[PDB]
Amino acid sequence: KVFGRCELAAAMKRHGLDNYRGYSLGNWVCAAKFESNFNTQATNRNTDGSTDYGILQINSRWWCNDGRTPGSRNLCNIPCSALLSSDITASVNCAKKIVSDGNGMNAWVAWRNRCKGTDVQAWIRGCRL
Repeated sequence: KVFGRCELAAAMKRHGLDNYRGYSLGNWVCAAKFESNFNTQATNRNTDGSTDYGILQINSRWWCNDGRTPGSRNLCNIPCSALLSSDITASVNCAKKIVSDGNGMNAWVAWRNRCKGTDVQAWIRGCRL
């Protein structure tokens, strides 16, 4: 599913990500924009042999099981393919664990390099939320 911007904002807000661990909704929308372009089906292989999955590009070393990343963990206890679903519940549940892990949203490299410090509220402009 390719979410619209405000579509995604609404769903993230309903699933409790607005200000989760202190990160406003626009931070999460910005992260999703640059991680996946709002496409739930996005997958991208990392140099280390892990893969990132879904709307928030959750990597398969620490976070989900894809059966092909030797040495990795599965800290969200889910198949990585479940992170590609049209319903973002599993991705949000897992993202809550990731952002709680100690470095906040810096865990998302696109967020640190493209969102952090910027006017992230722009990402929720216009939305009836």
